[PDB]
Amino acid sequence: KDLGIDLGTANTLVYVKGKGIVLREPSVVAIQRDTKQIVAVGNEAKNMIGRTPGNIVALRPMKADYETTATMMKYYIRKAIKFAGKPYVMVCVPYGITAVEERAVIDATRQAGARDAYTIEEPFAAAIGANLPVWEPTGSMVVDIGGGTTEVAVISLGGIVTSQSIRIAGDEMDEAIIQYIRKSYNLMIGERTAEAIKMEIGSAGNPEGIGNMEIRGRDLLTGLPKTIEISAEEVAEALRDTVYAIVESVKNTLEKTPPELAADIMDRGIVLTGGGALLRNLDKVISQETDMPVIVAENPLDCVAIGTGKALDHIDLFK
Ligand SMILES: Nc1ncnc2c1ncn2[C@@H]1O[C@H](COP(=O)(O)OP(=O)(O)OP(=O)(O)O)[C@@H](O)[C@H]1O
Repeated sequence: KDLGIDLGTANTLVYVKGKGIVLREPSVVAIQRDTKQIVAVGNEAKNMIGRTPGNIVALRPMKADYETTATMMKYYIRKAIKFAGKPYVMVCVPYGITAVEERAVIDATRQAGARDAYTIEEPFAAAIGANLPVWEPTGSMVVDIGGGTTEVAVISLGGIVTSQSIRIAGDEMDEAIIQYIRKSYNLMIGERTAEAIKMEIGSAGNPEGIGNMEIRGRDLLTGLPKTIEISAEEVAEALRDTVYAIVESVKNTLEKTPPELAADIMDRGIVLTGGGALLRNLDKVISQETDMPVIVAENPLDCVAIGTGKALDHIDLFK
């Protein structure tokens, strides 16, 4: 029974042909500090972390190493198959991926127990998962904003016409908030607080009425913890350059798009997928700066994984 696997920078999802998303686990491993060997993956790692056995540290590999990939894929595949035979595995990969890296991904999935492994670029999977008409001779456009990358693509006739990837996404919005608070308040906050600010009062623009938030961090003069209040308006300033860079990759992908496909997209709209697509008003801001309709996909966190699974029905194209 064939599997689609989305090993995301923070979240891993496994799709099983005929069952849907059957596995939702963090992209994390636990490694024994001294032996440097992986001893748990995903939920087994997170729970081992909560048992606290010492001599063990958690890592986020997808934030790269062939054996880590193989070990993680072996866990997720074995965990997902609740067994009819060695599976055929569709592996979602970032659009940037090079040939040597793509073959390293296939070989490690084979090592993990796949009969054979195929890859699908993330924007293509997201477009399939967002129900864009990717097989028709008309233009479609998806912007997938994850934790590590923003991937923009124009799809037509079952393939990517043009596509761009930038390393400016969810994690970079967090960093922009950290850096803004550092410069403005001489206060250093951690990544957990930055993430919460982004989710609770973050916006791409027009932050009126979103509200304010009390946050805590380290005063950089005294080194002592300090509490301040930050506003939606400030957070939107903090995120301005990140948002501008996403807008610019959408524009730059359009400028590389043939004219008729560009016309189809202006008519049907751009679809935003991924967790970063939930930044408040990002759809409106991309719409305003490009003069195009922009909508956030239904089920934006699962589009990629569902698209990876639906690609199993078209295994011939990826073989
Ligand atoms: N409400 C929200 N507002 C803004 N960002 C959010 C929200 N919810 C989640 N995110 C962001 O979504 C990102 C993770 O999204 P997603 O699960 O699609 O990524 P991923 O698949 O793990 O990563 P990648 O696609 O880069 O491999 C994180 O940066 C997270 O902060």
